[PDB]
Amino acid sequence: AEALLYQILPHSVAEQLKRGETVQAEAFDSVTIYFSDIVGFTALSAESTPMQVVTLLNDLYTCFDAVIDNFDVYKVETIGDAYMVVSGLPVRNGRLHACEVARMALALLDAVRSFRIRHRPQEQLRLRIGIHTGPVCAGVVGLKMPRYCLFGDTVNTASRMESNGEALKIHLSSETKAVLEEFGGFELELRGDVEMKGKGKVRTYWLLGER
Amino acid sequence: EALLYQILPHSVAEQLKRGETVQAEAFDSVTIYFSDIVGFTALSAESTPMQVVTLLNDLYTCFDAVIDNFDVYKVETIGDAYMVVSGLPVRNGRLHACEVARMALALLDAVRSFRIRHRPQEQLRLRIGIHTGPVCAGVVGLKMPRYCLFGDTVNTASRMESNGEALKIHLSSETKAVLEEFGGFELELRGDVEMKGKGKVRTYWLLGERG
Ligand SMILES: Nc1nc2c(ncn2[C@@H]2O[C@H](COP(=O)(O)CP(=O)(O)OP(=O)(O)O)[C@@H](O)[C@H]2O)c(=O)[nH]1
Ligand SMILES: Nc1nc2c(ncn2[C@@H]2O[C@H](COP(=O)(O)CP(=O)(O)OP(=O)(O)O)[C@@H](O)[C@H]2O)c(=O)[nH]1
Ligand SMILES: [Mg+2]
Ligand SMILES: [Mg+2]
Repeated sequence: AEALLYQILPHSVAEQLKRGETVQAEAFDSVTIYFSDIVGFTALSAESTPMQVVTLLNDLYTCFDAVIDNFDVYKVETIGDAYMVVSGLPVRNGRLHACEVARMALALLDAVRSFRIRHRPQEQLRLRIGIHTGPVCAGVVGLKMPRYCLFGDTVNTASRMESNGEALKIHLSSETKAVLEEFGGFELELRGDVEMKGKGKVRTYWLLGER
Repeated sequence: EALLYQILPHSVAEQLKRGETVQAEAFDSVTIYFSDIVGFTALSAESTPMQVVTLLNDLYTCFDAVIDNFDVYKVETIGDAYMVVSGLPVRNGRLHACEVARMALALLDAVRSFRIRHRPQEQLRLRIGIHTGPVCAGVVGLKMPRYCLFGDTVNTASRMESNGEALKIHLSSETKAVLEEFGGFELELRGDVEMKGKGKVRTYWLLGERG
């Protein structure tokens, strides 16, 4: 009964609500947001019967949920093909959110390379990944069906970083690059250009891998 | 028991509960409605987390009671965005446009008396766009099934809202024809706007129905 009402909230919040306690809206000084989008999906889904695209979405969801569940991240929403995954949000963990998300991005890049579309087998699916780090305020909205929600400008900065990114590449801002470099062991390359979405003096980086 | 399939439409939920299986379908005509709050990023950026969480709860409670009066289906709700379609699960002729237009007018009426708890002397500004066209639908997801839509009319229904105006209902030229063959709706031409997809195209405003 209650186990099917708290199927969207994180496990910590689900246990908090189950035992009767109240969950307050909170502010977090640093969380890491990851935004992913499949490029060229409205053209591949424009030349398929209604069953092929449904099956492709089912297969992609089942493939991604088996990799997202390997880490400490929490998947906020999944509409269409876009994915939004946040780390550090429900229970704080210091500065490990950047490392967990940057490892999950490489894992998801490796998982896509073996994904097979069953109505065009000799073809690979392209992906776009953008990561950002910043403070957000989060809380539970809804009463008929509860849902964890986030507010802050870092969400839209992460979405914009994903939008400006390239296919099959991981696009980091300069706020998360500092954290990753301080942790050490990652490979980051300066993009060599400054984006023109909301500013003109912002430097962005490509993530290439980890040692 | 009731909350087993609370996300899916009543028809699809009953079909799954009975025991049968559902198939992806192609719909010849479906009407989509997209709305959002203009200026919400600058209003949640000067309020404490409890204020904005309670505001979101109030807004959801206000809108979900106006929606239930009409024959429509609420697809998704993220942040302040709202997506509502009609004609989708059970075809009902050309009645989707009329129901969606009536719902849009009722939602515009109901947001004039909405009260923000932490600023009583201010009202929220809505932005609404409506489109009609062929879309496909299917139930995707395992262990968490959900209805979803594929097509290009979703993109244009969203673009109509993105190019719209606050406290005004924007219509394409595809739904104006349906509403003028219905008769009884006051439509005023906006002009040859420059849509982000094609370019020079005629769109309209909706001002009210004469009863
Ligand atoms: N639930 C929603 N689905 C949408 C929306 N806009 C588009 N779509 C649908 O989801 C899919 C994504 O389309 P996008 O708007 O992201 C356009 P496209 O995929 O060409 O962009 P890129 O993949 O970034 O090149 C596509 O099938 C659309 O029909 C929206 O606002 N909400
Ligand atoms: N949970 C989510 N919240 C989002 C998402 N995208 C945006 N947002 C939140 O909603 C806020 C609204 O930003 P939008 O991009 O919708 C722009 P706004 O609504 O302020 O309208 P204009 O400024 O008139 O374009 C945004 O800054 C975030 O706090 C998303 O994918 N998921
Ligand atoms: Mg896409
Ligand atoms: Mg908004």
